[PDB]
Amino acid sequence: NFVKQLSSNNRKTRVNALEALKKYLTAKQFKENKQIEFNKLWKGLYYAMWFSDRPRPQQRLANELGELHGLYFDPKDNSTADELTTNDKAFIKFSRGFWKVMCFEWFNIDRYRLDKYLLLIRRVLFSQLKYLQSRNWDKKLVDEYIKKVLRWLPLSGSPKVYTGIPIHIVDILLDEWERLLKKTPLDVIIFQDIVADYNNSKVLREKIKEDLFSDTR
RNA sequence: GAAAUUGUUGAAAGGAAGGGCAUUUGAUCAGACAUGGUGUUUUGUGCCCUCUGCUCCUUGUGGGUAGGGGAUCUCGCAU
Repeated sequence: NFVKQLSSNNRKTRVNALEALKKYLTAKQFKENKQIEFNKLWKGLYYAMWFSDRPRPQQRLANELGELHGLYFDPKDNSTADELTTNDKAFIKFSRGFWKVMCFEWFNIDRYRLDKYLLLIRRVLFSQLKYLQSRNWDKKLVDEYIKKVLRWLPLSGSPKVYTGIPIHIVDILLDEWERLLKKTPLDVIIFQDIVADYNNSKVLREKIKEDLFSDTR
């Protein structure tokens, strides 16, 4: 499968895998299928990133991995009041697979490789909320993304997902949102529900209360 | 080829010797092929300046290795 080359031990094969994936992913009609394939592809990309542990090259890989989201269904269509039919639903599957892979393989990350994955998730989050429609502003797209993201990372009611990822999201949300350059659907602040949801991780509640709600924005 | 034991040379000490605390005297043993470091001034070199090349991975804030031209040169070395 395609994941075999992405997880190969040879740099040439790994880079060729991403080069071919750049088109295999823009082959949307082929990729408009079950989410399991997207999950497997993101698992392979996880190993591909794991195989690089050099500061500058890992940033080079991370930026392209984040830009892969924009490459998926580039907003050249300019969907004037059109729903997620065959365009945004497929990208939602890729986003869900990314988060599933990241959550499942969180503890497997070693101490030194943790920064690589933090940078990768930061880049992916930057590409997200940048590509829903041509830009952030979209009612239905935001609602679907929120419902397909609120239930996985920031749920805070299921201990299956480690609270470290919510902590990083809290720490980077405002830092990355301002990178988009004044009004936005930022309904996204989820955090109030987490605070109101009693029995949730007290550490996460304290972190969101301190770092997030204390900002003037 | 060690003790118990025995004979010689030398030192010491003399109805006993043996051990502990502190020290003098006598004899005797160790006691750096350490010979540096710093900033300045001549001169010759290279991994130094410039031109022209080859070679390994992967790809990388690299490594290895050549042929022409000088003392802008203390970047290092030797004076």
